[PDB]
Amino acid sequence: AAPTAYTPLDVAQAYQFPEGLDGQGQCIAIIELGGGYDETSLAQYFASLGVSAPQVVSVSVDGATNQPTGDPNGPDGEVELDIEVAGALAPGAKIAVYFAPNTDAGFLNAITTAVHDPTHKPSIVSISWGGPEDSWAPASIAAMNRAFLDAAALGVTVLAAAGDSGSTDGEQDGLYHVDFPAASPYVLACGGTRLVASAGRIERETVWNDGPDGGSTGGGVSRIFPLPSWQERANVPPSANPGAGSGRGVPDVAGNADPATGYEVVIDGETTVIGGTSAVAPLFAALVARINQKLGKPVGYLNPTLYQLPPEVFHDITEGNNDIANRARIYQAGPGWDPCTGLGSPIGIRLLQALLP
Amino acid sequence: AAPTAYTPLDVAQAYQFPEGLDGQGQCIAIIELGGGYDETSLAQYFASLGVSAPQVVSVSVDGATNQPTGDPNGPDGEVELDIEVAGALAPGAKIAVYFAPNTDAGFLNAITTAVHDPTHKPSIVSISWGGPEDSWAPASIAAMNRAFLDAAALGVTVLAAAGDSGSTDGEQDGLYHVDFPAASPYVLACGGTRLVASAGRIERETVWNDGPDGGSTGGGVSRIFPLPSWQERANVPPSANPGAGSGRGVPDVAGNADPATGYEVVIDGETTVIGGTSAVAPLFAALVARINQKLGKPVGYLNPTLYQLPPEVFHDITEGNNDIANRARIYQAGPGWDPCTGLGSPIGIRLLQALLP
Ligand SMILES: [Ca+2]
Ligand SMILES: [Ca+2]
Repeated sequence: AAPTAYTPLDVAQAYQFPEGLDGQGQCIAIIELGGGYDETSLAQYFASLGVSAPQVVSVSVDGATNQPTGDPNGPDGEVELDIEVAGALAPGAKIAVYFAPNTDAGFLNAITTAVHDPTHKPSIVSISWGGPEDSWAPASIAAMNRAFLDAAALGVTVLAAAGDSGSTDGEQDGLYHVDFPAASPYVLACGGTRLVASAGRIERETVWNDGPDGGSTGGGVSRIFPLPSWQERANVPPSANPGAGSGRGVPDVAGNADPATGYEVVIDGETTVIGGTSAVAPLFAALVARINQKLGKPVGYLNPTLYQLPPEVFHDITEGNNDIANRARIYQAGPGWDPCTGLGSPIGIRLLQALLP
Repeated sequence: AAPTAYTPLDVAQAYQFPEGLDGQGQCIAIIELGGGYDETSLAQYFASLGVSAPQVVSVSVDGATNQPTGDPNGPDGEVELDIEVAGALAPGAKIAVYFAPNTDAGFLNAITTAVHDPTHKPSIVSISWGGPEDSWAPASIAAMNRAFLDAAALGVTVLAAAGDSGSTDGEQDGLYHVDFPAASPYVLACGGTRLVASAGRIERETVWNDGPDGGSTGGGVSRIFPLPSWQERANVPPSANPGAGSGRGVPDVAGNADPATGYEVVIDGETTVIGGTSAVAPLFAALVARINQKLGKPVGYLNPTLYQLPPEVFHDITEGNNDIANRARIYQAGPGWDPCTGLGSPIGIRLLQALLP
């Protein structure tokens, strides 16, 4: 019950990230709609972990720029968490941070700008911003989903945090909701767990659920995207919302997100702990950068492949639920894919081995 | 009964430290967060014991310096005890004393400065400062623990006193607590005993427990660090705190710490007796310096090896408990590893014999 924290290297070790690979030759794009980062925090942090610091550059979209507010509890926490987690684990990769206005067009423009960027040429895009899929204008959902389909066609992996307010995703309208962009079938949706691990083993990994006050992983069944062909054997349940419905199941994978077993980071000069699914997209972006480095070619769109890989590639989470609204336990983890943690946490070395011919 | 005192050489003889070795060629780093030493007490002391005085140098971390307050009952007692015990027993070693501000960053920076020091190049770091593991900010525990993981990877042994306020570690919150850094699985946690010995034999060795007013050795079960793989056969009991979880057992080894059978030292020119687990980390740091001298390479991280060594390498403490809060005898010593004294007191020559191929 005592709160703990890990450096990103400890979590990568627990998930058996492949050794001897650092993302050299890869560029990870990170999307930001507010805040900024300062070089002092990044340099202190990377030095503290003993890793050669990755090059980090900012890209302005629609007039937005890298502008830290200086408040460790503000958006700088998101920006610096993203860079510190991805950068500490794929320090050989180049990191390009795209800043855009916090509008639907700005979010879309940041994604399309990164995906098609001929200067930075990212092979991976990490996204830790989002909102309930049914709170978005339908036109915006369509445009962003098409941008993600385009990234898949181009061989660019797009990862997105699944949410921090459980199965209701922050809405109090008597229904369950999944977050977008995680709900897009073209995005690798990243859920969250409470991880108890040491260098040699995972002692326990359960659904992240700290109640209404502490947050919980997003997850559920989309009301907008049909169940994908490649997800039809995952046993995604019907939606818990009356009238139910078959839909794309969220998330696809999951990793440590509980702030109570969180990430030690340096935000605006302050050493602290941050969690949330915001950390999981950059964590797995670094894993993908390592895998791409070894393969010599980008894995791009991974979802169809992940769902047909052998079970041994994942650590199945089976205990917990992501309900923070009521006592119904919607949804619950269980054997195999579930709407709290998807396929579970990847075992890095096994995922790499499964992707090599 | 009657209070006694030993010179450090008498304790080393009781524990059969290997003869003919003095740590020549080694450097022992000693971390300090306050106080200071004066050459007069040190020169007087080493000369008085007939050992060639080791070179002792101070290193300033974050602007902190060697600043004795002159009060023999103040922090100078800690600084001078550490140097006098380690230096008297490994006089051939060079001693580097790192002074840092008494803050979480200062403690961390002293440790990383010493571990990575290209000028002093210590192979051993002795720490006699600490606090309840759950009283520390989780981010600081994570940073500190990773610094100790780094030291293990680099072949640097890190030893820490387990505490002087029994199984509750100075807290009055109805819970039992272990001290950090001793709780880190990467640190050799040093507990305390009451030793009745002469040059040729140990007549009695029991858990150090002089009640609330006299102090008692720290020890117990971590609420933060899982039970290490190498410690799973030690029979660490479930924690006495509610939930009765499994966790890293403290301490790993133990040595004389009872002030009533304490160490005769000279603090700020005053010849006196000082005990506590503060003395045990420097005592065993000197043992490790002698062993490193003989092996020709540093033993570095010792914990995994210690727990699989033959039982004859240790003197098993089986009598006593470290409870100074109530009558429950939590925790209690017994055959084999226990949460008061760990594997017991090392038998120097046997430990050295076991480490040579
Ligand atoms: Ca599952
Ligand atoms: Ca024992």
